Amino acid sequence: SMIPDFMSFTSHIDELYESAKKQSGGKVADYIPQLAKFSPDLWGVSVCTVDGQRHSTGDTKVPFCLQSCVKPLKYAIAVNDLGTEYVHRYVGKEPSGLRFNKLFLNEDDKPHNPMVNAGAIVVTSLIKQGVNNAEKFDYVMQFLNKMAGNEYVGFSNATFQSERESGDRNFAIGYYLKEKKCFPEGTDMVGILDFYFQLCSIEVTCESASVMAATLANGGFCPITGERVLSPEAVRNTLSLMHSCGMYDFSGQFAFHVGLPAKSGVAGGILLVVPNVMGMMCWSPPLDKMGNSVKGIHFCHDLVSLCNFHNYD
Amino acid sequence: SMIPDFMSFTSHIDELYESAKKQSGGKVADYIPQLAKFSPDLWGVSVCTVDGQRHSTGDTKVPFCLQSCVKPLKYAIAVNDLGTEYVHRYVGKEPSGLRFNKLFLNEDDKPHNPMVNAGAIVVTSLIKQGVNNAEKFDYVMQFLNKMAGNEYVGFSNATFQSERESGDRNFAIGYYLKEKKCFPEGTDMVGILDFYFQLCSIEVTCESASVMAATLANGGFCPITGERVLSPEAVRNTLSLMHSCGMYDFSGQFAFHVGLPAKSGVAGGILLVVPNVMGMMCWSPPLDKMGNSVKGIHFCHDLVSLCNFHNYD
Amino acid sequence: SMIPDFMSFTSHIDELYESAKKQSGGKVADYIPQLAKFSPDLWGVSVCTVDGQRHSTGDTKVPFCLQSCVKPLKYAIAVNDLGTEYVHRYVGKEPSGLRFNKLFLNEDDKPHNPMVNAGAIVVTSLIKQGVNNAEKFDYVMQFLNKMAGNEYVGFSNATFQSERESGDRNFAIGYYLKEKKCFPEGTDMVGILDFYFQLCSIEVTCESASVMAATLANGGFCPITGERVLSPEAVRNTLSLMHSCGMYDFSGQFAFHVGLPAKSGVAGGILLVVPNVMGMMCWSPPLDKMGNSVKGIHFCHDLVSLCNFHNYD
Amino acid sequence: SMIPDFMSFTSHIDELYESAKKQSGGKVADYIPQLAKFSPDLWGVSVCTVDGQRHSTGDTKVPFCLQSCVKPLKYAIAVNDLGTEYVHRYVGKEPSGLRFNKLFLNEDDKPHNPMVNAGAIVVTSLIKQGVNNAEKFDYVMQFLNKMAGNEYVGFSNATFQSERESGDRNFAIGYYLKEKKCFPEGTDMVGILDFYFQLCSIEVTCESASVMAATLANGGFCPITGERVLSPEAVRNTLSLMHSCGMYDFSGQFAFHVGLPAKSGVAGGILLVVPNVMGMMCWSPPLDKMGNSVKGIHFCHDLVSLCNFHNYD
Repeated sequence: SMIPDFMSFTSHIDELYESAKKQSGGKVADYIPQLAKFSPDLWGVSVCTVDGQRHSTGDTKVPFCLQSCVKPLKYAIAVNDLGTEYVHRYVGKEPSGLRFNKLFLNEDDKPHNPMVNAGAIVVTSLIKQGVNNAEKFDYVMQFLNKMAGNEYVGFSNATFQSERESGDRNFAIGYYLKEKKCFPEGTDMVGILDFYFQLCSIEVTCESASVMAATLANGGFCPITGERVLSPEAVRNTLSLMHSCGMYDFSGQFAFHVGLPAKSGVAGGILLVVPNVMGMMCWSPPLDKMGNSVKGIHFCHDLVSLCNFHNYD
Repeated sequence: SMIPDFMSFTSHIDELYESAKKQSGGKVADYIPQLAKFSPDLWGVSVCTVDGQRHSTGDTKVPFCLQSCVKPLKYAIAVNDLGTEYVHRYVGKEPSGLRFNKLFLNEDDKPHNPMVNAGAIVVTSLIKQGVNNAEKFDYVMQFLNKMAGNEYVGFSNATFQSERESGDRNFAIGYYLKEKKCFPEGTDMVGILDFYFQLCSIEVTCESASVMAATLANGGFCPITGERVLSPEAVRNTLSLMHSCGMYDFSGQFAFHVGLPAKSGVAGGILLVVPNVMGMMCWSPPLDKMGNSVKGIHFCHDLVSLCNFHNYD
Repeated sequence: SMIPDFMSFTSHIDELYESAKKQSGGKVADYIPQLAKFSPDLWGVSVCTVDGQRHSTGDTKVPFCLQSCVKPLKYAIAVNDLGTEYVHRYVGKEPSGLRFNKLFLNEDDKPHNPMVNAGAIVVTSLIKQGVNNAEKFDYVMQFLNKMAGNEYVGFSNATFQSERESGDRNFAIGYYLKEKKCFPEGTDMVGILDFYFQLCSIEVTCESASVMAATLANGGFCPITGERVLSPEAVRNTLSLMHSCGMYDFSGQFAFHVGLPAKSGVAGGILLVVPNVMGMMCWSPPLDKMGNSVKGIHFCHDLVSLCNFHNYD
Repeated sequence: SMIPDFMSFTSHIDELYESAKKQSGGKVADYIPQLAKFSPDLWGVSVCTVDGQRHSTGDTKVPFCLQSCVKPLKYAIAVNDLGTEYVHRYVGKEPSGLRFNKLFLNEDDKPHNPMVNAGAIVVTSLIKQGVNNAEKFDYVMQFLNKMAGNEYVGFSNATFQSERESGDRNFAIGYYLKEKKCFPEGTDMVGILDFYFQLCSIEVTCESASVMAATLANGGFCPITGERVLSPEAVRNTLSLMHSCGMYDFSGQFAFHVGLPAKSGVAGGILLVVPNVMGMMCWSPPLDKMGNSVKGIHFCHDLVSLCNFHNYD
């Protein structure tokens, strides 16, 4: 209970929101039309406490693609169904670059961690093995529905189509992983890439995503349904890797000044988690050099300076 | 209050201690005689809660050198006296290797972080500038006394003499930093290295060190004196960097499975901090390939599995 | 005229051949059946002087695939038809690893040199642009025929089929180059990879290949037909890059002790050139850790110690 | 005899000299006053054939420090007295960066090659072991006198004093090599650095240096005295490593377009060798980004385009 009075806190969220609104820097991702379309002025913040209390300000009901934000979510699912040991048999846990700047794999021929494309691609191949992509996709959709307490969870076919058609780097990664036997026996690599592109194209709203974050903040229990969605083990692992590998190269600076588990996405979203307190989703298309939403980064630094949510405060 | 009953908890510390005692692997550091001397069977664990409650088991009153364990301590001192902004003008905050495996500096010509020699060396040059080494040394000694609530804090002249005489790598680092203008204007580099070697040679006991850790766990207040020793800012920064850069290359695996701020030393010590709960010091000379005490690493993994102290539990 | 008496020299080639024959180390490449099939005892050496004088010893009429040996040949063709400036607009000239160990591209997003797969793949895309692969292939075949003075130049469909079906790393490279716009406008990357696999599957004999080498040693004139096949510019460039990037990581040790332009291949072949004197082809399936024929490497070191052919002798 | 008529050739050297004279780019090295002093307009070229025929144009009698130009010379001396095998027990032969950009040592803890500071420093420690620096210095001076056929060979005490006083990077290298046991048993590292600084401070003129180059071009025989100065083995090794590691990072581009053994120096000198034809020394203080004399680089590219001296022409 670091939030004795929700109303007053809500009032502070609005002030912070308003302050970050003045930050107009950054560039909206434009490698595909579906991302370039977005207005640089879209800005929204949704909060969902461990209690189930809600608060939204700004453009919180405009759908956008999770993109990389889906990474910790599918990682959580894999750990939930397969266990920590099995999953990390295929992907690493190291947050460092190590001496592996832009390398698809580490010295042991394993993706560095679940938060980079190579890792997410490997994780994607571990979920619900043995069924067609249609079934795998439905499986994860149901899962995301539970995390969001049945709130908005859609799909962008146009993003999926464009992401796949222009994802040369991901295909390069897919073939290299095949070279090094990084997938489980009998994996259809190209088929896995399709599933990966689809997952990146799943849509949410600031409001529904915040519930997803709140579930991770509530030990794996959806705050608005009470249902156990993810195992404690899955949640703890996800938060650890989000804390260390979730904000691209800004992770170091982010962990030092913000000290919270988070995962950004090229659509401008930032899934934020305040363990045992609340889940949050900040969204604003304009990204900085590192690929993180400018307004989002600003907002997070401000949230911690004001409410002292840093893990080591 | 995650420790409702101190006595019962104490009983669990003994069981864990006993279990790690069976782990006889590792090699006692032997690059200098002062470290080689130590018996591989020395093993002790001291606990000091935020309350001021104490508990020790094993060889908790045998002096040993902090060595790298002193790094977060002098970093805390620098931040306390100079502030976050000034200090990081000279040293980085990145926990990753990045693509800088064994490099003395990063692309901006700054040590990666305060937890590696190059960084500690730079930090050492920022403390109490303008006075002779004798005065700087006394200054830090008084400081460590306050952190330990006036408990055991000694000095090993033999270690200092040997460390300096055989520290070629540190001298190489010292000259490279001089090359790149990494020190404050007018710094006597060789004189700074002496101070650095001296600090690494400061002695403590598991019992006194645990109080130091408890001070960091108590927001900067010594649990057994009530005195404010370090600013909140200094404590938070220290814990962040300990969490990410304190266990050498094992940091990644350590953060994932243990999730606690810690700093190891070549003497076999591991300064452990459980934020808002307790401070700890585990000591056992035999080190693993990574340079961390074998019994210590084992003990830490066990402590978290049993008492659920992981930051994301 | 460093070979006043061809007969006596021929006698020395036989002694060297015989001496290398005792070197039974190495492993026959076995990533595909077409390479694993080969007997580790196959060993042949063919010489073709700038005069047109010939000499063969051992298994000099057994067909084998050029594999990487074709790299300097297609590079020569590209330079011959397009010129030095145009070609190096797409591929580098640096022989070093630089700090790019196993990276597909350098900092300027260009393959390091024509002698590594990424470079050969790019070079392949520059030759005879605008026609179907059938026409490109015939074009290069005619070219290789001229270099060999119409001697044996075949094709292994089985090798081509296997190389393509198991070439995941090359496909990874193909997609990454597409990512970075490394190909000429309108290139069909997958179609280029097919052409690349085909070229690697071209067959020769020690005898025909030696004529090809002799052509490079004769300023671009086929020693046994007198026809100008390659421009002087093309020949000089090819020899420079062969000297520095032709023997995989052994290039450094090879340039120092042998000092001759050469290109090895996974089939066990080593295209050797002694500028203004002769061309040679050594073949022996067993490769060393670096991927070079064991008997071949031995033979080359011996040839230089005996006849003083080192470029700086 | 690629120079049938020396007079006409001499006439071409003047035209090339004149053409490079128009190249006013570059920056005169200024890390120490002794180098900053030099006028950016100083420009001279001296030629000394294997015959003993001479030709100079420009500022060919103005003393300047060999600096890095002395590297292949002391390497030659070491090989001459100790043999190839012994010397490379301490230093590598690899020309590549490998993945060792700015690293003092390679994976085997050996300097990459004799042409970089770490290597030159190691080589310096192998020459005339067991005598004081005064004796070592005299020993090398006599040696350089023989290479220059007793022509100008001086010493800059001011450069030596400044180089040593500001050579922090070299001291960093010196301590790191000591860390890794890179020197022969019982080496006085600091004493070796003094000797190294002294050697870099040896002075020559374009005219005397060209004779030194001619000696290397004449298989180790001083063209103007007939005396055997260096063993054939020493000369061949020196030329190989000059060809691949003598022009700093420009080596790759230099080997491709110029194809001649060369070694540059921060004073603006470029020791050039045309095997079996002539030795040359180009000097012009203004250096390019890579650290090579601008006029010198231009002149070399021109010399090869006109007279076809490229090793593979």
